[PDB]
Amino acid sequence: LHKEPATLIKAIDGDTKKLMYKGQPMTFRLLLVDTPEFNEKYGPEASAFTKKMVENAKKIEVEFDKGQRTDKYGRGLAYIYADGKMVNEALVRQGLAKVAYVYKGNNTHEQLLRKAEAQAKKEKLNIWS
Ligand SMILES: Cc1cn([C@H]2C[C@H](OP(=O)(O)O)[C@@H](COP(=O)(O)O)O2)c(=O)[nH]c1=O
Ligand SMILES: [Ca+2]
Repeated sequence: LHKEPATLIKAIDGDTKKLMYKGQPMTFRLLLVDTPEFNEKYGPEASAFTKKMVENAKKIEVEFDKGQRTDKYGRGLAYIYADGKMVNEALVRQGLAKVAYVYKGNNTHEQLLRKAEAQAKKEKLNIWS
């Protein structure tokens, strides 16, 4: 896989944001995770964690996987990096997302993310508390 440039347009919630990619505005949905909706427990915390991570970053990058690049709602499906740290992994490691929506052939980082989830769970963090 490879990282490609993007810039933040606006934070939306724990697992979606609006980025400019190849010069076009798109909503991206993070691969292999599920944050709580804003109206659910830990939803505001997840939203704030993602927002801080992407707004504070000097460099946002998108990494598509091997399969589908857009979902049925037209959202980009990617791993999103902030100054080289993966947002997807960071949410999982903090107990603010569950590993989820693991579809065959867009699951390159599945094992990395499940390792993070195990650690968050051992620590009883947030969703696992
Ligand atoms: C993360 C992801 C979600 N989706 C679709 C599955 C779910 O369909 P349904 O809307 O029919 O439930 C939805 C969940 O996204 P959200 O968690 O953002 O709601 O997005 C994909 O198709 N591919 C993906 O990789
Ligand atoms: Ca969600």
